[PDB]
Amino acid sequence: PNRFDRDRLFSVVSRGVPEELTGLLEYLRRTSKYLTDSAYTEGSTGKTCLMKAVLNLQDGVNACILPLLQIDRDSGNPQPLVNAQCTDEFYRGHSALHIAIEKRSLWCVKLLVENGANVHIRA
Repeated sequence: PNRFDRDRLFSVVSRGVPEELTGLLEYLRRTSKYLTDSAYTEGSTGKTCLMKAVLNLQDGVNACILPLLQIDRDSGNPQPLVNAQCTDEFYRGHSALHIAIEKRSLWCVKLLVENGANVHIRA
C-alpha cells in the first residue's frame, strides 16, 4: 500500500476516490522523490495525475482533485504540477488549466487558480 505505481494512481484518480489516496505522502517522504519527477507521469505524452483527474468528472465534480492538491503543496518542488505541461511535439505547452477550461468546469478552474496557476502558459 505504501508504494504506488503510475498506473495504480491513474486508476485511483480515474474513479475519483479520495479515500484511496492516504498512501501517497508516505511514499513521497520515504524515497525522497517528488510528485513532479519522472516517476508519476507518462513519458510519451506527459499527462500527470492531476490532468487525468480533470479529464473525467462524473457530474462536473471530483472529490479527488483536492487531496492531490494539498499533498502536492506540502512537498512540491517549485512546480506544483499545475504549471507543468506535456512535452510531446503535438501538445507542447498544454497544461492542466487548458483541460479545466476546455471541459467547461469553472469550479476546477478556480481550484487551479487559487492554488497557483501561471495564466500565461502557452500551448
